[PDB]
Amino acid sequence: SKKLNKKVLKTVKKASKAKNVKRGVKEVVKALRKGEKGLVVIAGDISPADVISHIPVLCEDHSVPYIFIPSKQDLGAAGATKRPTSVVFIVPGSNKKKDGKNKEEEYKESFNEVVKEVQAL
Repeated sequence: SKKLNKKVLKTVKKASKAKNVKRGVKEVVKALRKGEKGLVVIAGDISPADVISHIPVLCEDHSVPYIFIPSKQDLGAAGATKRPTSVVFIVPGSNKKKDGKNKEEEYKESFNEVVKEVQAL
């Protein structure tokens, strides 16, 4: 499992600089509302009744790909090292990068893997 958080934090961290991640309650509701979602990164260290209640609700409602990562360094380095949070929503979307020679390849792959795994489990 330890490796999971690694590969995960790495994927999101890479996309974070590629403008593919969206943190903040606002970005969350918007990602699930506009349909522009990807991976719900939750801070294992910070998770109030809000996330603990929305987790089973949003999951049992639509079953969105939500993952947890107990590591402030990760959640922060992914969302914003300067302004870290506990609720983040990744959005691996690329039009040209999809078929272009970019990190999107390994990124999307590794991401879809970790994400899919979290959903199934």
